[PDB]
Amino acid sequence: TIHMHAYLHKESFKKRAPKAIKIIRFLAIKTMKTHVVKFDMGLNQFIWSQ
RNA sequence: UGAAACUGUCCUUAGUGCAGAUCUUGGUGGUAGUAGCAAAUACUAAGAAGAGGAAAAAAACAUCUUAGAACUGAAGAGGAGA
Repeated sequence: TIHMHAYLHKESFKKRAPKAIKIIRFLAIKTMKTHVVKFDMGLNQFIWSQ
């Protein structure tokens, strides 16, 4: 579970959802050690729901 | 180095000697990898094509399809004419 409010606190509004995708990609890199990270379609849609 | 013309002496002739003219024409520096590439709300994900996203995150990736999110808001960023 990613406490995204810690990363997107006081962030520019037009760069919240795009920066959410960047943060997740960094956590997958620091964990699975793989640079090739592919997002599911559902995960992208949830991030942009709001 | 260069590959087909040239030189010395005496007279004669002159469009005859350049550092300057904000000189003319052309070429080139420091400035300097500097000032900048900041109006028009905004893009993200998967796939295809392509030499062209690689990687010790090189954090960004043009085009097309689908999905999400959006803008012009109908005296329009629509459809048509002089």
